Amino acid sequence: VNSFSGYLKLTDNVYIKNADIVEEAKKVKPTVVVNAANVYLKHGGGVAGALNKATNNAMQVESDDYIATNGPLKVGGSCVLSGHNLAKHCLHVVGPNVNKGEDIQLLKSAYENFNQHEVLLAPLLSAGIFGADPIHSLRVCVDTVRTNVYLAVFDKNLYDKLVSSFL
Ligand SMILES: O=C(O)[C@]1(F)CN(c2ncnc3[nH]c4cc(F)ccc4c23)C[C@H]1C1CC1
Repeated sequence: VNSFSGYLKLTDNVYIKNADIVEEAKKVKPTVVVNAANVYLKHGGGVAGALNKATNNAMQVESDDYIATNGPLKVGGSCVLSGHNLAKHCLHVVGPNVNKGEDIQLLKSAYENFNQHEVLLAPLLSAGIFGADPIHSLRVCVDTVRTNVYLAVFDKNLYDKLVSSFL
């Protein structure tokens, strides 16, 4: 039993809710919140900009030190950093950005990072400003992630399309 509330169950291990991931994280304080990161951990907009703003820019300060030490992530890769006031940990995962011409097949590799964590609160990778089809992203999620994932979808219209079209 866990503290996630109001989710629709899609499969044995995947759950979905129309929610603001920032508000959901502040209420649940999950062990892991997933950020929709880029390789530079520059959290300017989308999910990343919202999560960072909610940390009063502490996420960005920590991220800049991480990059200065380690260099950029790989597309499809991840790193674990602090969850600040939102979660114990933040798993920064880089899905391909279609608006940068990155290979959509890397979306599966991105979701494989979730399997290193028993339970996660997450957005749909590569959705939103990353330019992928969220229906495709949900399919890859369900077919790749084996651990327990609670997906927060900000847009109510999109949440209903995702549910209604789910096979
Ligand atoms: O970055 C994008 O465009 C997204 F679509 C946004 N979306 C979200 N998902 C769940 N909660 C969200 N709260 C927010 C608050 C904001 F001010 C802006 C975006 C969100 C948001 C996932 C993200 C996709 C991986 C690309």
